[PDB]
Amino acid sequence: WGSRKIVVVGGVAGGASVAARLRRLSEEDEIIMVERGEYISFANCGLPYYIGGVITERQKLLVQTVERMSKRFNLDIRVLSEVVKINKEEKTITIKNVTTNETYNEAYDVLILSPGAKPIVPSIPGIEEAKALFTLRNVPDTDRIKAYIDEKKPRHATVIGGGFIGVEMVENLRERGIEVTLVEMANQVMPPIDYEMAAYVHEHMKNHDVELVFEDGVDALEENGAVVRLKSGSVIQTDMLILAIGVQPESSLAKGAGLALGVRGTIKVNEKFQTSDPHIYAIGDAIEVKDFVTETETMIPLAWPANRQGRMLADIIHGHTDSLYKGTLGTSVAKVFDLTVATTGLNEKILKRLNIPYEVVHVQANSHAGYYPNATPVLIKLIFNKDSGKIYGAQTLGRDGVDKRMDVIATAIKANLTVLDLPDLELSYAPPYSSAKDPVNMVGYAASNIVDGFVDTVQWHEIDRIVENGGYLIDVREPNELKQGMIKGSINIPLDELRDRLEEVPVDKDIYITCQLGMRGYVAARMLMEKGYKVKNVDGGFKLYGTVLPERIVY
Amino acid sequence: GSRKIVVVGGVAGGASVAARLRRLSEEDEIIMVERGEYISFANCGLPYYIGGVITERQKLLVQTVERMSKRFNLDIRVLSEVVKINKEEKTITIKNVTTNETYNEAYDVLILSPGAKPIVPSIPGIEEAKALFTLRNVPDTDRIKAYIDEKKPRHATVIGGGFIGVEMVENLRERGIEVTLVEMANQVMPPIDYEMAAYVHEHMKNHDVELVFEDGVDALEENGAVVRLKSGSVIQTDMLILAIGVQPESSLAKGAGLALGVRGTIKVNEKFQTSDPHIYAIGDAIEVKDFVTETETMIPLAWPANRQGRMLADIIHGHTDSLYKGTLGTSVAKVFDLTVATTGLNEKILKRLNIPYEVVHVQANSHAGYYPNATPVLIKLIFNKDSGKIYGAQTLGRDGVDKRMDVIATAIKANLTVLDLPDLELSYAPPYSSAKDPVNMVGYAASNIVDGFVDTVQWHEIDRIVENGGYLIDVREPNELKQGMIKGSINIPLDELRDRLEEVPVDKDIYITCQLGMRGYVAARMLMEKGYKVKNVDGGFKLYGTVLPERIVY
Ligand SMILES: Cc1cc2nc3c(=O)[nH]c(=O)nc-3n(C[C@H](O)[C@H](O)[C@H](O)COP(=O)(O)OP(=O)(O)OC[C@H]3O[C@@H](n4cnc5c(N)ncnc54)[C@H](O)[C@@H]3O)c2cc1C
Ligand SMILES: Cc1cc2nc3c(=O)[nH]c(=O)nc-3n(C[C@H](O)[C@H](O)[C@H](O)COP(=O)(O)OP(=O)(O)OC[C@H]3O[C@@H](n4cnc5c(N)ncnc54)[C@H](O)[C@@H]3O)c2cc1C
Ligand SMILES: CC(C)(COP(=O)(O)OP(=O)(O)OC[C@H]1O[C@@H](n2cnc3c(N)ncnc32)[C@H](O)[C@@H]1OP(=O)(O)O)[C@@H](O)C(=O)NCCC(=O)NCCS
Ligand SMILES: CC(C)(COP(=O)(O)OP(=O)(O)OC[C@H]1O[C@@H](n2cnc3c(N)ncnc32)[C@H](O)[C@@H]1OP(=O)(O)O)[C@@H](O)C(=O)NCCC(=O)NCCS
Ligand SMILES: Nc1ncnc2c1ncn2[C@@H]1O[C@H](COP(=O)(O)OP(=O)(O)O)[C@@H](O)[C@H]1O
Repeated sequence: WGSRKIVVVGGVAGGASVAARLRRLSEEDEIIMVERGEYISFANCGLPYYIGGVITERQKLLVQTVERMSKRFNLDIRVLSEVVKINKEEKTITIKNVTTNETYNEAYDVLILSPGAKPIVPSIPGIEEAKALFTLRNVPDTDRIKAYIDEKKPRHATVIGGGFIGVEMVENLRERGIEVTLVEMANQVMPPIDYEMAAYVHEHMKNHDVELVFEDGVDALEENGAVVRLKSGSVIQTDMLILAIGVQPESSLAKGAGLALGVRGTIKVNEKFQTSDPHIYAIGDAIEVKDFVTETETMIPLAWPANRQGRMLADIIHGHTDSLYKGTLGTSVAKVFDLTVATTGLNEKILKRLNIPYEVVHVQANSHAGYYPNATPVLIKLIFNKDSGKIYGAQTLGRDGVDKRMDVIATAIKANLTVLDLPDLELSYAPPYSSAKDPVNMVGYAASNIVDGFVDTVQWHEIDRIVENGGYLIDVREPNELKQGMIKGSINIPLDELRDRLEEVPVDKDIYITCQLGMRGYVAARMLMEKGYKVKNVDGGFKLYGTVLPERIVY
Repeated sequence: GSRKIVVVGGVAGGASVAARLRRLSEEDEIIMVERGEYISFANCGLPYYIGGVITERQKLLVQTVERMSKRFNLDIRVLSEVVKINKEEKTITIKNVTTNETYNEAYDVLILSPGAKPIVPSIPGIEEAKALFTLRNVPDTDRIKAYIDEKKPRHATVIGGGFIGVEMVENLRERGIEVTLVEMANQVMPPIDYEMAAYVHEHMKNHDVELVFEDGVDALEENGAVVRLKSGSVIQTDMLILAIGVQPESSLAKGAGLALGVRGTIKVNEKFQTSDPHIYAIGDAIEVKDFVTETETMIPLAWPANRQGRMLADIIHGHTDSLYKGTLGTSVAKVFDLTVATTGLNEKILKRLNIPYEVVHVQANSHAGYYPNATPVLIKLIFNKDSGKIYGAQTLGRDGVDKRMDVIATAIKANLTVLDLPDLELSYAPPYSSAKDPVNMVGYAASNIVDGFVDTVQWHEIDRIVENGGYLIDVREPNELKQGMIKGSINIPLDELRDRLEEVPVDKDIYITCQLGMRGYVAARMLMEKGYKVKNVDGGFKLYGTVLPERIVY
């Protein structure tokens, strides 16, 4: 191969990963990495934890130092340097040294854009006057927020936006002993998960004394940001504000060079990360990707994709194209106090938006064998095609073993496995780690029973209307479990008595079954179907129902 | 229509097949026959009950006879031993364990899940060894715990260092009992390789276990209290645990003239049918094909037994038959503060089969190192250099090990290659992983070998190479030289190496080591691009020093 001059814009997830592999592929290339901030390869993801005091050493946030990385990979690394213009027909970029104010042109053979995404700053009246309002992207942002806490001693904080980052900021502020109110315009935290799953998360957040405000936004900031006026008319008195309402692609360099843009102003790229200009590539948060599951054009700002893209791009530049980017699955995970919450693929809200017919199952299973100490429930929601078994997505929550289960399912999806394959994943079993049938196997069996037609089901959001319309709902729990509550219109026939009490089951009504988790309701469903009854099981049983619709519980 | 299905064995395979059969058909008469007092007990929990970790004896009983028989309308017969299959009459002979009285029971379909039994060696004086125990069932467990309570043993000898022997070592140790493990092989845990075992040994020694390798018991003297070893060494002991493996419980099948397989297993086809069309068999008792090479073997594990039972129920009364694609052999054990996991084949088996392979050892953190309490996860991946076919993997460390093994075991069953592992999009936030997971990382390392970006040598090769003209460069920072080096090493720190190229001889084969292998790989890339013939020492000094600590040079 012939040596070229390769210029990388942005020195973090995408830029650093491509630069390092590029060097490993060639000792002769000139490789220049231009970064407007002071630091390269900092741990963006660690920022909230440094604020919370969980990460105690600021220096641990520096994954690579400029000195170390330039020497190791013979990189010309230029921090405090802003690319202000791309000149594509000239094949140069214009760079401003932020320290010295000198500007100059840098010629390139290949230009790689990884400039990321910037926080969305809303036009709220009084936002300019808001003294203690912060966004979180970089190290200076982090220093500033931490300095304010340490020096001004806020007693209450308001977080605007309940995405994965707003939520992590909620936790870390609580960790500092700051009282927290979270304001969300949606009816749930964490857009990636569905409403009934968020119901569990809300419970855990409120149990750690977080005030949750839903279906409300900031209408105005008054008193220099000390008074937050909500759209509804309610008021929050606060000592500081964290804005976490999402991100927008840093595509202004592309727009300025007349490069094609994708959805939501992302930089548009082809299969090889090439922009509309043959010599300019782009990766990371700023680019348009296809989602793995539907191959729909989207924007998914995550670290694994940025790193994977940068890594693959280096190979592609060197003509190693046997493997091209397959799209982004959207596997994500967050710590929420004592809970782990994970997601992959698509949720119900997106699939409805795309007019894609699906089914769901919710299966709660222990992190490991119940007979071994400290087992804890893991809840898996699996979304799939009733006909093909194609997995559209999954969501998981629980105190332990959640990341493991998400990773296996995410692995299965990318390997083009269907729900019918999940029960056949031979996973690691010993008492401290799993059960002879893992939670993943278990959710696979439940989904397979729907695919195979062994069970017909209704959802938590369907059951009440079904009962109003004349559905006969049999609760198969033991009588003592009913003290936890019940679904309105339930008639109690304990599962273990059911086979003896069939005469009590009407053959002139459509039968619906619930238990606590769905498992015993399924067994009852199987029995009744084999006896020639038309029957459906309430997916997730009462435990799920009561979490998402607590106000409808009958005692 | 209706069938009479008789299930022999009421635990993992037997209870699994029985419950699904009922869910499929309300019409069938299902009889489950078990020689012991309990069904569905937690066999796997037994060592932790002995260790006082599982405090409730009652937790060891997963479902009672009465509750399960009611729930699934099962005729469940405990303390009933099937003594004979009468395959011409389609009957079995059952003996009441309490009274020795027998009766016959006809079947339409017969399902054998009788499990496996401990291997008892012929040791002189074993019949006099009052404190010698094997571990299989609840009564065994009660006897062991009773012995400990009544005699307060100061010291215990575990014979056999497999997954079960090691668990017993742990649980006895944590009771304050001194433990000596006696092993015929040069390592504990046959499923893992020697250099990976080195990590387990060190950890066990750190928990004050005495490890005895390449040895065996020649004699038990003074009623088992004196252990005479083949080496000449003598162990004084207060109790012995024999854990030298299990053999299939295939006597019923053998007695009925059914085909047998390797190690006396019950031979079955892809649908678990024996050589008799109305007799099926699942669990530890059966021959399976290993998933990776489709070689006939025996892998006595609970996931397979549970899976086989559900599948067999479907074959009989479910929809489209799924066929068993064999056992991968995914396993995991707790070893004090360590998790040790394996899947597929190890080097010892691959070498025995003369299958060409490469290996990589990649140590990476359980999660991002900038977040608190990250701990190393060592992954060994074994693969084909040409195809990238995964032959097997082993992993160990304090946390995040079960997760990495499960991902890899998923990939293998999904027929992914090492080249696909880097593209697995896993869950990343600081507490859970890194932007490139350990699994991605081991994938990248293996892919570089497959694609020819690096050539490597092993811990067991480097000394000989150095003896025979190899030029070995240690590219660690000088500070990292604290625990020593490989003999003949010349230190040129990676970050200085590009500037000190003149110091690298151009007419010699160059070998590179770092601490974990990553920086040696970077050095190797650099030198290859500069025209040198170079190989990286896989696993670096940390692996080498762990497996060959007596060869470490200061
Ligand atoms: C608080 C926080 C927590 C997060 N947590 C997680 C998590 O747990 N898991 C996860 O997967 N993802 C997480 N992310 C997202 C993750 O950080 C991003 O997906 C990833 O960093 C994107 O990589 P990138 O290279 O596109 O952009 P970045 O990493 O943002 O790097 C882009 C760089 O380019 C520079 N730049 C931009 N324009 C110019 C210019 N004109 N000239 C010079 N330089 C320029 C910027 O200064 C920036 O440093 C988190 C993000 C934040 C903000
Ligand atoms: C101490 C211990 C720990 C273990 N830990 C693990 C672990 O952590 N992970 C793992 O994957 N595996 C583990 N195993 C192995 C696991 O228990 C087996 O793989 C699994 O139980 C096999 O299921 P099976 O149905 O074939 O046999 P079993 O579960 O053993 O059931 C066989 C039953 O059949 C009965 N039987 C036999 N013959 C007759 C007859 N003629 N008439 C009536 N009944 C009969 C036996 O009494 C026995 O109860 C462990 C085993 C032991 C002993
Ligand atoms: C660290 C960073 C610069 C990447 O640089 P890198 O040199 O690729 O470092 P990595 O640790 O990713 O190294 C992986 C390489 O080492 C190899 N490797 C790792 N361990 C190995 C071992 N034990 N033996 C041999 N090779 C090993 C891999 O095969 C891979 O090589 P390849 O890419 O040539 O195939 C970049 O990921 C970064 O800046 N990260 C922090 C920023 C970020 O991700 N932010 C988002 C929010 S957290
Ligand atoms: C437990 C045992 C009796 C099997 O009985 P089982 O009724 O199959 O119990 P499981 O929990 O395995 O099965 C759960 C069933 O409910 C379904 N299910 C579970 N949760 C559900 C939910 N929330 N909603 C709907 N269905 C659910 C599963 O799909 C499965 O049904 P299917 O097989 O018809 O698809 C048996 O495996 C056993 O004896 N185990 C312990 C012994 C052992 O494994 N020993 C080895 C050493 S530990
Ligand atoms: N005579 C013997 N003395 C000591 N150890 C032995 C002897 N025979 C076999 N072993 C060892 O016992 C271990 C048994 O491992 P494994 O097959 O897992 O048994 P189990 O399933 O009972 O744990 C192996 O490591 C094997 O090398």
